[PDB]
Amino acid sequence: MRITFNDVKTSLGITESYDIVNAIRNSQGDNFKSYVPLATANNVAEVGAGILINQTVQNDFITSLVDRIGLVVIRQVSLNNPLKKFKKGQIPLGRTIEEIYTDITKEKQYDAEEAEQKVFEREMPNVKTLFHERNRQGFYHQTIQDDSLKTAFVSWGNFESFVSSIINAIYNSAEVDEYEYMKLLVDNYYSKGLFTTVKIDEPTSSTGALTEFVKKMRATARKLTLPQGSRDWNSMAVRTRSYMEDLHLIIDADLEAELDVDVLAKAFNMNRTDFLGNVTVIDGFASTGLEAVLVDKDWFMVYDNLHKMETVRNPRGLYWNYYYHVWQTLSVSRFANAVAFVSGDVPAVTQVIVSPNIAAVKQGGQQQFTAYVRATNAKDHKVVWSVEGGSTGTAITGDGLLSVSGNEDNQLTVKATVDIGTEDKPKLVVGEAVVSIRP
Amino acid sequence: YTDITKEKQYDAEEAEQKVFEREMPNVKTLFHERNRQGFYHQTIQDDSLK
Amino acid sequence: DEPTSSTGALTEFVKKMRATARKLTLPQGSRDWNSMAVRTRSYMEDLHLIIDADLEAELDVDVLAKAFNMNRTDFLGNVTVIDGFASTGLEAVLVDKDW
Amino acid sequence: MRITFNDVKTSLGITESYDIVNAIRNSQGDNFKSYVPLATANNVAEVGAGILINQTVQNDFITSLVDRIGLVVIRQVSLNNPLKKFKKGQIPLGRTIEEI
Repeated sequence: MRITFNDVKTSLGITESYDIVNAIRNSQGDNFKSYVPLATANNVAEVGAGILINQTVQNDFITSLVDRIGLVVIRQVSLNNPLKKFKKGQIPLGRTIEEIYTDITKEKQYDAEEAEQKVFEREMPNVKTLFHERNRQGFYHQTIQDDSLKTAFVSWGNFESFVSSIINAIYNSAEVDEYEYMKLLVDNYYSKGLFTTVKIDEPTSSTGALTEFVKKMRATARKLTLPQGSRDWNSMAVRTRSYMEDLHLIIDADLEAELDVDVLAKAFNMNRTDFLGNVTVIDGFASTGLEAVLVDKDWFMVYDNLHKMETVRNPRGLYWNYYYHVWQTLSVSRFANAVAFVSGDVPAVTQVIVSPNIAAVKQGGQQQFTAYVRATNAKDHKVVWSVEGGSTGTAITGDGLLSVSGNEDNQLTVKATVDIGTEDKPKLVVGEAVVSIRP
Repeated sequence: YTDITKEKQYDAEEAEQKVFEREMPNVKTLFHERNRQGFYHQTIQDDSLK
Repeated sequence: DEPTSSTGALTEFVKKMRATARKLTLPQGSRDWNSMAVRTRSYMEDLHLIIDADLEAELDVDVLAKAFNMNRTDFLGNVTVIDGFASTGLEAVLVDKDW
Repeated sequence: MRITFNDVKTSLGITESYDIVNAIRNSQGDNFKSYVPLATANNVAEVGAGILINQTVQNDFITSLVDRIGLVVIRQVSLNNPLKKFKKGQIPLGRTIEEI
């Protein structure tokens, strides 16, 4: 079989901003006057950018002879992912990971007249759980047809180098895809509205506020590690604590350069104006608003289940097949602190969290729910509660107390909604919880 | 130059009839050619320069 | 905007060059800086920057003789000084040694 | 200055006689019977007499690599005139010979 091409131009997919040969020819004392004395300028400009598809060229002196190629160079590259340090061990058996967290309780006023009748009363501890599963199962497939590949080389060294490059491409692809999956984790988390958003663009004073972003980042990092804890920085609304040595700040190259040229080059004793967490620089995020993300070491929940490679030879077709199987689980923990720095515009409310998300009540019982809205601004918004159970008799008050009718058997859905849009154009942010009924 | 490839998803049922299926690797090439040929010329009249 | 219009523009150009060099030298690689659209990465030792003389003379006087810890606001790669290019808008070119 | 050629066919200056490929295909027990079992007969028939004009060819497996040439042979010949014993000597001076 012969594969041949005809009528191929040197300027195949080139869009010209301007014609350099015409500019040189038509220059009159312009910046192109330096190239006027050059004699073989058109020939250099015609083929100086390289050729995509080559064709046989006859020799200049003798038209019968053809021109040969005198050099062959093989280009090699090796890639790694910089986020591999956030991975955990392996899971050889099982599929699901369970994570449990016990929160804090409230203080009760001291009383003896009341205590004399409720000694054996019980108070349910507050505890939440979430689950992680294996979700990545892929393989990389390539083929090597060495007998058909022999004709493209005249040197065994070049042939072997090309085969080795083909082999290395598989591992390069695996590393690149792993990095992209890890970045997709953060982008998905931001897209689902589970971060706490801090604006780093609006300043508090028009007096040369070129340090507003670094001041905000420093303050946020400082208040992330207050000893008494807080429940404003995690998507499960649990009072937790962070440590300074376990905080990782993933930022952008342009942000790093901006900080370095703006504050570090002009600050005396720059230790008072640097970042606080462990800094890792990447090539930006996918979402519009993200500029930097500050997370905890326990935020990542990435494990690898399988890594293997297997080959098979086709003797009728005279070739080799390589398969590289990778199985992994990629997830994040909602119990860990995570904040995202935004330099654009954001909605008034990002999410609403109902603290009891799973409940089981009897036909005459009651359940109390609490709601936490994540408002970017300082404006306070009210929640409204509803129940989509269906039976008549079950009702929820405005505070968040749900009572269940004595005759009812179906799964109840408790919703708390907040309105942030205008009239006739409503926009709603909803938190939800599920209630089962004991018989 | 040899580039990177794409990833497929695991499917044991579909793997029954394409164990010997082929997948072409991705490579690219370019070519460079001779393009500059010039000369410089100078004359000297030693007898008349004396 | 313009390398020599003002010191703010010069500092913005410095920031842009430093960010571009950092993006070029990243372990995961990229396919946004080569004309064949292939995943590849460069090295800081192999990166070369070509600058005119006026830009250097403005930089070292304006943003280097008044800056404490001046290594945080200087160029990153290897710097070569020439008399300038012929294109209308071309100011600086950052290339790899194998270019 | 780059001399190139386009759309050159392997059958350039060939005045074919009877289309051997069609003869083999329509061979109903004639002398061309022994060529029926041959599998890659068309591939050798199309280029078995050489090619006058060489054009770049991409290999079948990877369509980006180019097929090279692996052998160069230079032909030489020495010719002489057989009627050299019939020549006389040399005439360094003069122009004319007289015979009586």
